[PDB]
Amino acid sequence: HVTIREATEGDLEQMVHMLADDVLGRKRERYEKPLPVSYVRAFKEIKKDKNNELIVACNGEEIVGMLQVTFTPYLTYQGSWRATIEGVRTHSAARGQGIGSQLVCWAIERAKERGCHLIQLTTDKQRPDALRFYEQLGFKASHEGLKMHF
Amino acid sequence: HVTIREATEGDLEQMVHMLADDVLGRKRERYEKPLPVSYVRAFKEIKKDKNNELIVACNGEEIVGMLQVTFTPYLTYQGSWRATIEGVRTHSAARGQGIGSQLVCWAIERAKERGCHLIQLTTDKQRPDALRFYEQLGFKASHEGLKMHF
Repeated sequence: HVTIREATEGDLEQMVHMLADDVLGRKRERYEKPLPVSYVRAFKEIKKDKNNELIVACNGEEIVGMLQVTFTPYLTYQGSWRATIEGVRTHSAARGQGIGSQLVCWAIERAKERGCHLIQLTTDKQRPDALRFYEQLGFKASHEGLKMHF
Repeated sequence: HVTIREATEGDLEQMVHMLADDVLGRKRERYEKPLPVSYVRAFKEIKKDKNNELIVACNGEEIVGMLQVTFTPYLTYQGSWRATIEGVRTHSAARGQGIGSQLVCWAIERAKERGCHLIQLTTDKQRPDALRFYEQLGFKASHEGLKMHF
């Protein structure tokens, strides 16, 4: 049983820790106290944009899941807005408890509320169970997720 | 010989026609005169948002290529901004002239200018030559592109 809501500054420390604890994020993130200002600057930018949100699943004050969702207009699909979900993470000590599913389902309803006609995301091919998780929700792996790091 | 620039309202008609002529897009679009209101509304919302850009490749006033690119802040990658390219299209009568490559390279430089640390996009697996096209530009098919249409 979890409470799902938009994140606030008070959740930042736990969110960064979750990101750094990820099998893949561990190689890209930097968790430390005090928190790196780069995360703070990003949080502020996200906060001021109403169409860019950080969502957390909570067990009281304990953050057990997170994701970012962005609502954007496009000309395609007859000018349809799309919701893109990014970095869905579940607490490493809470796997298999349906937290990820609740968080994504919540985000999907949020997207419908915003008038989006489709929801999308890219999942790393190195995560064996991710594809299955999303297909179970009704997502289709119709596209190749291409990335280029500078 | 094409010039690249941000699209304006006057390019909308040709942009929608290009989308409606796409091998896959034809099924989801509706090109008509006057254009369905949703396209016009979408273009205005995009044009207004400085972090959401519609780019066109031009041969005079004639649109021969197009793409949309969005610059977004994320918590991941230590608060890194990312550029997401969506819907790179080239005129059917201007294929194999390096227009797509020019558009994408233009977007890549734009992302760097914006302070993005990564550029990404999803291409339909039904476009057999799209994967090679992007891999040759430096993109890696590291993720599965998942979609859900409502």
